[PDB]
Amino acid sequence: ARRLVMLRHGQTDRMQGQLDTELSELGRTQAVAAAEVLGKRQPLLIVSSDLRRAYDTAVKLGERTGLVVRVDTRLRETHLGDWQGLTHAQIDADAPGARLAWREDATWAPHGGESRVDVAARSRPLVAELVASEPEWGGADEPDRPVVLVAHGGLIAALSAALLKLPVANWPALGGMGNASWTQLSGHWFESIRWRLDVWNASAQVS
Amino acid sequence: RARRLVMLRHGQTDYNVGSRMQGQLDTELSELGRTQAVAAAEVLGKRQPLLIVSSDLRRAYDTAVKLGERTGLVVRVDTRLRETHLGDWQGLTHAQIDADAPGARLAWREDATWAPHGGESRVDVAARSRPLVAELVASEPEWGGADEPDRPVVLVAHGGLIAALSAALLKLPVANWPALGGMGNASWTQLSGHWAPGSDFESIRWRLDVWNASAQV
Repeated sequence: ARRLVMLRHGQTDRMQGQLDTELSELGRTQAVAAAEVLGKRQPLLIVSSDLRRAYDTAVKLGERTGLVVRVDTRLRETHLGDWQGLTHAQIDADAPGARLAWREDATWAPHGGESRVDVAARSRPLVAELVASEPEWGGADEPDRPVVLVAHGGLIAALSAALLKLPVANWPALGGMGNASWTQLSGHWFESIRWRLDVWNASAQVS
Repeated sequence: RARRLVMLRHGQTDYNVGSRMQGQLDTELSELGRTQAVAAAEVLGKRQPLLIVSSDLRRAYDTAVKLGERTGLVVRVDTRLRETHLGDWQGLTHAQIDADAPGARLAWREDATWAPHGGESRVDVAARSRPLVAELVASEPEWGGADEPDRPVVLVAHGGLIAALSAALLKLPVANWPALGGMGNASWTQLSGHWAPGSDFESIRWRLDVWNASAQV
């Protein structure tokens, strides 16, 4: 069994998407806490979104583990198109039912943005590459050491649902990840690997 | 228009039952399992539960009692929260089962309609426990109500039950129920049910908020 951990950063300084928002100082200390916790699981590898709220969180885990943090733009949050930088009120004022529809339809995207299906399509190949290129992952010697992806709430829900092979209609069953939270899937005996959900949205600040 | 439903799995059980599949066998908590119950009571108690309903099997009930003691609530017991009955596999180890019925145990995990002889499938477990949730929706107007909408109902039960009931409420097709993994010792899960006022039980849209987080925090 290959363990795959996905970590969502803490507090930041209104739709963000791929805008490059910063962690607050609280968010920075939450990254430290998350590093202390996830560091005890001894990660095999760390891959991070290039967006600083994710990357700055990953760097603390890298410092705790002595691992490099590989960066990969395929882990970027959903691009939210015209919504980016807008408040809920502003979006609701142009389309009263849009945010609701979005939440309930994994194929729906804001104008100029990505749907959950798009985000899964672009991120899923990263996981396949890792299965192919990291024989230690779930290998005989240290089978429990997890690959850690440091990313975003939208990405994590989309990619998890895709790996679990849920039908598209059921992808909205996965709620939103909180601040400094983690999720874990395990892949059991790429295409023939069967993934199951071990943990969804547990706090990473505490163990 | 959101109701929170928390499901709690107990901690470690008695040393003397070893690795046998438990199912509806009435096994007891270990000493550690008892201190884990107290830790979980502290954590879940801060959520201000509205109601606590528990399986009658001692490992769940004794855990629920600690939460009731800490919150000032009395624990309701519902036999529909019992773990899957494992039929002829109850009391047996993995090695015994695999020796007798090679390939069965692993295939069982991947088929929520399959049941060991004399036992229940995950579908059976969901079918018997889903009505409890519907009865609670119907009889507890405070649940998701105006005064304190976020106070959760807490079901204290078992891993197989929590996976089956959760999958059923989320309306996953049975072919996809094996996507939910196992619950650990002293762990919790939360679903949120979202609905339009005046709508029936089936129209409630459930979302998975948390799966298998530590309840000792």
